[PDB]
Amino acid sequence: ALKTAVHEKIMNDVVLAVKKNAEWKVLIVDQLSMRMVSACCKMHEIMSEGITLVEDINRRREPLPLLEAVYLITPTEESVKCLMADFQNPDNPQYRGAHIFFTEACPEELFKELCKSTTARFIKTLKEINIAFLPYESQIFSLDSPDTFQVYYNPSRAQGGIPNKERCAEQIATLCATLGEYPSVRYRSDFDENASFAQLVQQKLDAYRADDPTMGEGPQKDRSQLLILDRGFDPISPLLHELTFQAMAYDLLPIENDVYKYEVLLDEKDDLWVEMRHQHIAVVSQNVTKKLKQFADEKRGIKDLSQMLKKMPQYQKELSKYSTHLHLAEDCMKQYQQHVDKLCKVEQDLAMGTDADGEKIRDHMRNIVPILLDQKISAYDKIRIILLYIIHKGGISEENLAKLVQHAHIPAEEKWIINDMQNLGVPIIQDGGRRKIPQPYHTHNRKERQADHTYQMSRWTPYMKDIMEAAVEDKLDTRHYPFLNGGGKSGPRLIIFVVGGISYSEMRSAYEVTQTAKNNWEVILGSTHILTPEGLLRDLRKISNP
Repeated sequence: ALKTAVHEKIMNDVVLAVKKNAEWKVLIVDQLSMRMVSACCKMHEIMSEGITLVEDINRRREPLPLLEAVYLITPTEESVKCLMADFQNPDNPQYRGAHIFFTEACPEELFKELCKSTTARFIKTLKEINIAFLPYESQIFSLDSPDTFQVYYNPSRAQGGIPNKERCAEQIATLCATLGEYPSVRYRSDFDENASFAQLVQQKLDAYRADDPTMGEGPQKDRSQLLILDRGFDPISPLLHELTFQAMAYDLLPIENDVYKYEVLLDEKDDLWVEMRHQHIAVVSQNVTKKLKQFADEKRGIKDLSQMLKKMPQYQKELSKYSTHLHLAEDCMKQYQQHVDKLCKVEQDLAMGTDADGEKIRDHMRNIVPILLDQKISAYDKIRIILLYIIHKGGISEENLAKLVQHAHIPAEEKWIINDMQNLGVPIIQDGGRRKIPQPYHTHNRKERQADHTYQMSRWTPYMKDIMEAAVEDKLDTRHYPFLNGGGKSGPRLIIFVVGGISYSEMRSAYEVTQTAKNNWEVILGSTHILTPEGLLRDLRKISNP
C-alpha cells in the first residue's frame, strides 16, 4: 500500500501534526517534495486541513507575516538558502513562524548554517520525515535519479560517483523505514559493482534500525528481502515493444511527466487507469463495453425502448468516463497497425529464440534486413532490433555490427548506443578476447513456461518475474543472488531495486506475482528511474555523447 504509508506520514506527521487550531497556513515545497506529495495526496486533502496556499520555495512570493509556514523540502543548498532568506531578517518575516520538515537527512554543513541564522527564532518545528523517493504507484517507487545510470555504466563517472550511490542507498533506506522493514539484503553477483552497492544500502538501513528497534518487528517482517539488481540482468525486456496498455502507451506516445494530451494525467488517483493499466490492448476497448453494458443493464416480438431513453443521459455520462482513455487505446492501435505489428514479430522471435510455433529460429536476416532497409522506420526501432539480435546471438563481430549499421543507415552519433550496451555486461562484440558473459535472461536458460500464448506478439515474459516468483518461494539461487551477510498487517515483502531503471512490463510483473503467486508476500519494485525503450536507448546514448 506504499502510497498510503506515505499518505500517513504526510497527513499525520506534517499537515495534522502542525495543526493546533484553525489558523490559515502556507505550505512551502520544492520541485521534488511536491512531486512526492502529489503522488500520495490529493490537493483538496491538505487544503481542507489548514493549508491555504502552496508555493514553490524557489520562485519567491508575497510575504504573509500573519500566517505560519510549513516547509516541506529537500535539505538542499538551494532550498535551505531560500529558507534562511524568507527569515533572512526580522520585520520582513516572509511568515510569522516556520515548521520545517526535511525530506531527508540534512547535511550538518547546512544544519549549522541555519541554526545560527536569524531563522532560528522563528522555527516552531524541526524534523526529518525521511521520504526520499516517489511512490510512483502502490507497488513501484522511483528515486528519480537517472544520472545514476551514467554513474554505474560510464567508466568516466566511476570514482567520484560514490556520493551519488550512497545517496541512492540512503533513499532506498528511507523507503524501507517508511514501510517499517529491515529486510535481508541480496544482490546479483554476476555484476561485480552490486556487492559494493549492497553494502551501502545495508549500512544506511543499519543506521536507521539503530534509531528504532521496532523497524522490522517480527510479524513476518523478518522474512522480508531486498534484492539489488543491475540493469544488465535482463536487457531484452526494456527493449521490447510491449502490448499491455500502460507499457505500450508510454512507449508509442509522447506522454511527458505522465500527461497524455488530447489533456490528462495517468495516475492511480484515476481508479480507472488502475484497472486498464495492465490490460492487453487487444481487450481494452472490448472490456470498456463489457462493463459499460454491465452498467446499462443493472439500471433495468415487440421491444419497448422507453427506459433506455429515460436513462440515456446517465449512460452518456458513463461513456464519457472512458472518453480520454479510449482516445489513448485508439492512439496506440493506429500507431500499431502502422508499423509496430511488423516489429513485434521480429522482436518476439529474437527475445524468445523460438518462433510462435515453439521452433528455434533461423534465417534471421530474412526478416531483419527488410526492416533495416525500410526508410520509413525510425533509427531507434532499428537499433532495438539490432540489439535484440546481438543479444540473441550472444555477441557479434565488428564486421557484421558494421554491415548492420550500414543497412539501417544509423547515424554515427547513435551507432555507439549499440556498443555501449556492453558496459552493462551484455555480450555484443563477439570474441572480445576475454571470457564468456552469461545470459541468465535467455529463455533456454530459464525455467520452462507454457508455449501456449494468448497473443503471438506477446510471448515474452520478463526475467524479472522468474526472480520474483522464485524469491517468493525461497527458491532464488543464492549462488547467483547471495545475501551479503550470508544466510537466508504483514508481509513478508520482497523489495526489488534495479539500479539503471525498470520497464513498465517489469512493474506489471510486480503486480502479477503479488496478486497470484502469494503466501501473503508483497512485491515492491523500485529503481533509479522509470524506463521507456527509447528512454533506455537515450541512457546508453549519454555515455558517449559529450
